[PDB]
Amino acid sequence: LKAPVVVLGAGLASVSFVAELRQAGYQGLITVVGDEAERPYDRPPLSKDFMAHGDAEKIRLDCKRAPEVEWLLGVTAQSFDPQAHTVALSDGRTLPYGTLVLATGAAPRALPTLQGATMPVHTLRTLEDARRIQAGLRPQSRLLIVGGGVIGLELAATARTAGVHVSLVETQPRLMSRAAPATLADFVARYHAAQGVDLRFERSVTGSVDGVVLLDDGTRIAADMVVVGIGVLANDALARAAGLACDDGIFVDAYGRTTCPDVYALGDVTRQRNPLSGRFERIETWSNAQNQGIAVARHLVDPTAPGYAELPWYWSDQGALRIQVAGLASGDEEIVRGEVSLDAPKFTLIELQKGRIVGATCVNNARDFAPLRRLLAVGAKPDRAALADPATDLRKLAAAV
Amino acid sequence: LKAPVVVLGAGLASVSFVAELRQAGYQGLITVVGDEAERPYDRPPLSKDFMAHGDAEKIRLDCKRAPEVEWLLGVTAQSFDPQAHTVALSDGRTLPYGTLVLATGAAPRALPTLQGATMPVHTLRTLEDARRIQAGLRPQSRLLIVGGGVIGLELAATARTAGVHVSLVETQPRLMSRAAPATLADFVARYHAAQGVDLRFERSVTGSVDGVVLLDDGTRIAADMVVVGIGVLANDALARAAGLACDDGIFVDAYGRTTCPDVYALGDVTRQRNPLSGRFERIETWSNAQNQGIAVARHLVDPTAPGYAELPWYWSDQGALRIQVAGLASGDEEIVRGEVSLDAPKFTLIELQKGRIVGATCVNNARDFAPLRRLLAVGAKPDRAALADPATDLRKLAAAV
Ligand SMILES: Cc1cc2nc3c(=O)[nH]c(=O)nc-3n(C[C@H](O)[C@H](O)[C@H](O)COP(=O)(O)OP(=O)(O)OC[C@H]3O[C@@H](n4cnc5c(N)ncnc54)[C@H](O)[C@@H]3O)c2cc1C
Ligand SMILES: Cc1cc2nc3c(=O)[nH]c(=O)nc-3n(C[C@H](O)[C@H](O)[C@H](O)COP(=O)(O)OP(=O)(O)OC[C@H]3O[C@@H](n4cnc5c(N)ncnc54)[C@H](O)[C@@H]3O)c2cc1C
Repeated sequence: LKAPVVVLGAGLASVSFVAELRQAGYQGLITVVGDEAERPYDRPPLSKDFMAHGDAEKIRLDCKRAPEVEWLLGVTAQSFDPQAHTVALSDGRTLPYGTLVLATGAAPRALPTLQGATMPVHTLRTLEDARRIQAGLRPQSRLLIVGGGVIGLELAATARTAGVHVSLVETQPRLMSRAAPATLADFVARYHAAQGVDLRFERSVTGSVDGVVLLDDGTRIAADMVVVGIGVLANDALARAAGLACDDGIFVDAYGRTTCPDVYALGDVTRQRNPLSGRFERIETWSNAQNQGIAVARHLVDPTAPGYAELPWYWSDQGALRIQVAGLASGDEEIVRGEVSLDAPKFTLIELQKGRIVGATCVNNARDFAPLRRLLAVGAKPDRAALADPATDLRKLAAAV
Repeated sequence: LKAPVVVLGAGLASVSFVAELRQAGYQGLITVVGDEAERPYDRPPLSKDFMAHGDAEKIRLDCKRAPEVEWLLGVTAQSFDPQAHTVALSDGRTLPYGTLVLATGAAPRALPTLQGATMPVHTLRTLEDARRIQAGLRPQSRLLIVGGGVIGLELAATARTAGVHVSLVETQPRLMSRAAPATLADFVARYHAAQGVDLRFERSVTGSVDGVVLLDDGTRIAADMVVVGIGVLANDALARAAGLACDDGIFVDAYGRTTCPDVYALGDVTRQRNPLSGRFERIETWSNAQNQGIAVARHLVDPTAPGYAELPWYWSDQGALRIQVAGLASGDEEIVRGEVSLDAPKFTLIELQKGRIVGATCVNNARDFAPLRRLLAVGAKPDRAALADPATDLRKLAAAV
């Protein structure tokens, strides 16, 4: 930890990192460069309460645990020279650094087939995006969502509540193909279908002509607006240009170190080890952005602290469904607690591999999720009969370990 | 480049690296730790002339361009402490380092289904392996090879020349699935089949009982010996334990830097950017081991030197077939020069992507390979008609650029 600290990006990962630096006891200079001209804010409300209600002052990140930080908002870092230890800014200034931290996140993938479209086509990542989409979410208007990931599905629910007609096109045979158990994805499709979402599986966009979207089965979908949510790509251009190892994401170890000395990276921009799978992965979760930012800061200030070690997990709020998912989507066995039903949805899934818990899902069952994450963290091997039995208290089981 | 230099592993990558350090002008200490108790040697002859003729003194690497190096042969590096800058050795000694270089290569993957086998099962990576296999390559004996990669196929040819009966089992529908054009792989299968190799495609080993190998189609193969060649796994255990980013291979940038300061890696142990695909890959080629070792050394001594930038390529000598392959296995177009025929095999393949050469293959046409690699390196876009036309001289075409 060499002063001064410069952080590129002013999202959740950055805010979490800088607050932890200060809390851990680092009092040297911190400067954060943020390309969006916005008070740092949280993104999940953009598909939900902000989309529905439009108050950005409800979604700002709390920066008060990060005192004495200069936030350069509306400024783009254009390059860094890792030999000179400088960052070149879009406003013509240069920042010196002792330690450089890349927290630049990821940007929505565009749809190459809609590149020359004339009808409104948006992605949903920023406050600017959300405002632009909202301005067109008229009751009885027709929205097409491309991509059946959590963001698209969150938007689908919000749009339906607002009285917007929703069609959704997914290239895969299922929704949430990235990190959701099949049982969950199947149920989620049944739910959205029941709420009026027109789901198209195993279809891809091939183009558009004058307010109509074209599919690879040779059919058409009319829409007033398309929102594209087919995933993100790491914002790793500065790292690539400066000679760091990256591949749609900057490779980091558990300390957040890149291949370039004095340069760290954290959050959505990173490709990191998933301890459960043992493989490198770009983890895109809110929990990772916060916790990885915190762990990297803690170890920078206190080198005796352990590296980042958390197992991945996320939530997704989709209308009546409060979904929580931890760990791996599958193992050699899935245990189901409760009925899987559209009538008052409430259930839990537990994924086991050789007797060990490797993943869990809770739908409208937050109470069970925390204990399951604890059991997951220690690689617990509980009695499978007990895991299935509705009389079992999971909090009691997690406490017994 | 901080002295002293310690290199772990004494294979081709290591030898190439240390020779380049000396040639580039570094005269500080160099110590190489090599777990095999063997004068450093080259591996390709192990499937060919060494297997056939058995003289290890024909296959030693020339270390004379690496004067004043202490080679600790028959010694295993057990751990390194990247804070203390020390390496712990199996003989009880500790080495200090200014710069640590991990050149530990990769080890054959074992077949989990043959783990408890009673019949002879070998892999082919080391001189010890090759000697052990040779001692059983009796004329008219029955060899089963698992895996249709270049090493297995090289061994298949050598065994057939020696009068050994050869069966080969491949899980994929084709041979050389890793980095060979389909046209090449198809031809290679026809060739080996014509030489008496019993090829089994889309079959996997499920086990063995008393000198018989069992397959997943529910059938049996009797063999006097099994040689397993289903790929390798990076020898990255020391890196993993020391906190470096790795995923079946140590992630490095074009300077050979790992995520740990003062620790570099090169050769088969590394996962690195393939500039053609733009993706990270563990490149397993002889050319990579040598050239990446050389490039990393050059840049350590002269930081103004460029990073490693070579495009991947390999050869494979399979009986009558002298195969050379560069770049990507496919593009949007393949051009074929010559007839593809078992009668005096001689042909060239050129892979193009949007008019640009992205790959080439030569079979018994070494003359054409060097020019094609030059055209590949610059991303040349030659006339497709000219590329097809047998009157075209490729050396003249590469010279014109
Ligand atoms: C609509 C939406 C809904 C979501 N809902 C959920 C959910 O239900 N569950 C869940 O787990 N996650 C949710 N996510 C939250 C998401 O997980 C977090 O926003 C993300 O993980 C935070 O990561 P980050 O801070 O690394 O990146 P970011 O939030 O992307 O921040 C990086 C910042 O750096 C900026 N930047 C990039 N390059 C430069 C440069 N060169 N110079 C200066 N600045 C630069 C970017 O523009 C950006 O502002 C949702 C996200 C969106 C967009
Ligand atoms: C049978 C065979 C045939 C081949 N034919 C071809 C071919 O036709 N075309 C082609 O391109 N390539 C061929 N290859 C050559 C291959 O490409 C090279 O041998 C390889 O790329 C060299 O890489 P390396 O030096 O990084 O690793 P290695 O050669 O594996 O050397 C690493 C050395 O480090 C040692 N080591 C590992 N851990 C430790 C430790 N902790 N302490 C001390 N030492 C350690 C290993 O035991 C090993 O001796 C063939 C290889 C084999 C085995």
